[PDB]
Amino acid sequence: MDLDTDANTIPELKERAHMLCARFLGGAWKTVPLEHLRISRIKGGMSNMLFLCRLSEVYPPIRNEPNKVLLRVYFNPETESHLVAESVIFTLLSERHLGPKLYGIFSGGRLEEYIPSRPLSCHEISLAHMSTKIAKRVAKVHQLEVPIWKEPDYLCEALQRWLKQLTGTVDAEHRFDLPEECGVSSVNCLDLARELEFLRAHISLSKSPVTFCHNDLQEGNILLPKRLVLIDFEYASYNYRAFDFANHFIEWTIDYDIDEAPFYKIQTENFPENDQMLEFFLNYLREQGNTRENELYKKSEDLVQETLPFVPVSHFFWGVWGLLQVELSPVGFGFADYGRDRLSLYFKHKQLLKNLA
Amino acid sequence: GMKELLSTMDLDTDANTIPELKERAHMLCARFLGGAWKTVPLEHLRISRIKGGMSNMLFLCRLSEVYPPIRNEPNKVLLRVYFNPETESHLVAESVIFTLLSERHLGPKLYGIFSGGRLEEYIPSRPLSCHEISLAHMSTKIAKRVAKVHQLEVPIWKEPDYLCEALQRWLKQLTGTVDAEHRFDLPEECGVSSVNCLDLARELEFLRAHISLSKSPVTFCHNDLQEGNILLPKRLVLIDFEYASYNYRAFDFANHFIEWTIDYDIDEAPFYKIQTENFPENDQMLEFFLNYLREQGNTRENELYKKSEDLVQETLPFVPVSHFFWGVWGLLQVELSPVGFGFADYGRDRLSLYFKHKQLLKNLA
Ligand SMILES: [Ca+2]
Ligand SMILES: [Ca+2]
Repeated sequence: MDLDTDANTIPELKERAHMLCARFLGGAWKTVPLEHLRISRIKGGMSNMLFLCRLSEVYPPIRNEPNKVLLRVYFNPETESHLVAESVIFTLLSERHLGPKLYGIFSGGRLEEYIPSRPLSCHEISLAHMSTKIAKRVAKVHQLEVPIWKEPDYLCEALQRWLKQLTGTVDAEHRFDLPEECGVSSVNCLDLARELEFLRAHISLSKSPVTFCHNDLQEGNILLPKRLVLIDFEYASYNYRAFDFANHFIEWTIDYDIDEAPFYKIQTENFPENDQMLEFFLNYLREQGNTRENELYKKSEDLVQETLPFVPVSHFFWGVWGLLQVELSPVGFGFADYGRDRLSLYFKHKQLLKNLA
Repeated sequence: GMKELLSTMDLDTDANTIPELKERAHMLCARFLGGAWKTVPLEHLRISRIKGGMSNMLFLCRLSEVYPPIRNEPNKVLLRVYFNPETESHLVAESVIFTLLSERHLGPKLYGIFSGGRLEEYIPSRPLSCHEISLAHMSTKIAKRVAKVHQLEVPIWKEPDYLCEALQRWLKQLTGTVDAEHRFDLPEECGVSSVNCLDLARELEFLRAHISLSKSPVTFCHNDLQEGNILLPKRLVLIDFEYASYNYRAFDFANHFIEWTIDYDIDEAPFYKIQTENFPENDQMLEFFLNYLREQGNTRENELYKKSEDLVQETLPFVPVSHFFWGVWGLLQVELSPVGFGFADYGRDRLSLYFKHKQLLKNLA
């Protein structure tokens, strides 16, 4: 397939979708003829391929089943803990009406309610009025009590398995070249392992309070329904709240609406200014309601320092992720270049993490 | 690991005297509950074995009055350990189911799910006895709770593939655990003197081919409606949806009715007693359905009796289905469970009951 391929014209894809919908939704989805099942590719983040499935007006729902559903397909290797956590999270958000209704979870994907809306652009999340809203939404996510592992082991656990799998997809003599401008011209899997050990040893020294985190607060997951809503908690877990902040601030510099390969553009100069990170925290702390008005500013200042160490953490995380997606994802995205760019940014800001020592 | 440690324990063991058990429990509570559970000295962490069904070992973990909750964490939690081989589809279904029951306050609050078990709110109560579920006033209440479970809309696989999918996996593992020439002897009075895993493989295909012919409406089912999972809180509640899934509603009924005949409160080995004579009479199954159908609210009062009759016929074919299911389950538990139960005898007994009533299933053809 490709960016403009008509999903409906791919029989094998249509059948798999027909099967998934029938099995998880029942009712009209079970007997609807293939020609009366419409499938449309929907635009979304590089982590997944989205397909809007819908029943023609000729075969409307016969009960409480929806007439259209969103099929999300991912390419991240699944683990026991991940399957359990994701199921708990998705069901809880669904049950509390904090996200689209969940319809089903399967190996490598899920079916959920389709919400008419539009995501924010990279530029929009830098706008004061939007950033303010995001801050308040994030404050709420961080207050959620979710029945899953409470220690911030997610980052390292995920990376360790991803690196392990990566190490098994390339020859030992293989090396990934990086733009010298970062300080390191190339790295192999053994180096990545050593860097991961450094990351693990230092983030554990962080005093950033641990909370339930989204972990992928890029613009693509911040929607305006047709009031902002955060969705797709695919990477969600308990984690240092600083990671969610640092990761989000970094997203201000990564634009995904690029039509030319590698299909993304990084403008480090767009990273929020200190004052901008501070305004964000003022809104976040104010929303959580545990900080007196006369203490908000200094608490926000502290939050900024707490966040910086995780800037390189975010870069390493998605850097290794990007490199692994190369051999696993069918998404039309420059994963090879993306992983190398994020990794170079990791080395560029590695000292911010080292400072925790 | 945890399984190896539990196999060294018995019914007369004081959980508090097993340090490794306290350490594992301490880690789990710390990791899923946080707060005081993170720093409570082991001496102030109390653990008591709680009586439960043969599918799991239960331990009530509690913080002494010296180290009370510092936040919103509970002062006590129930640790449940299971010994069923896990699968991707099961890990997901169970997580969705437990989270959904918790969120809707239809069961004990969920605190966490790990490999081979989970942590959930402890409910002061007592379970029903085998004899009690045969009582009219109790049977009526159970019927009403089941009607509600069957009305639940759960975001998991809607087709009734659970029974065969689980059995296929269990049978496969059992096959890999026993000698190729190994045969399980069965009481001759059932019509079959013995079987090996190859035969069971054939039986499963037979079962699969016939149940798919049933017109029994498919609904979310508990699948293990034995007295041990029917509690009276200190109003009956149904808990432990460990085996829950969409399934022919008839399986839930048939399996429950069969439970009237199996008593687990037996002090001598194999630690259970079966009295087929205690199986509900036709009119008793009818009364159960009268209540169940009335509770669902989709049946006119003047059609209850007749619809109930249809439910009895719909249910009978699943009697041998339940027997086969738990029979194979029983045989596999022999090698996986540390629980003090005669699984070998249990598997053989249920299996013989399968062959004894196999015709009821064949009839669907
Ligand atoms: Ca971005
Ligand atoms: Ca029983």
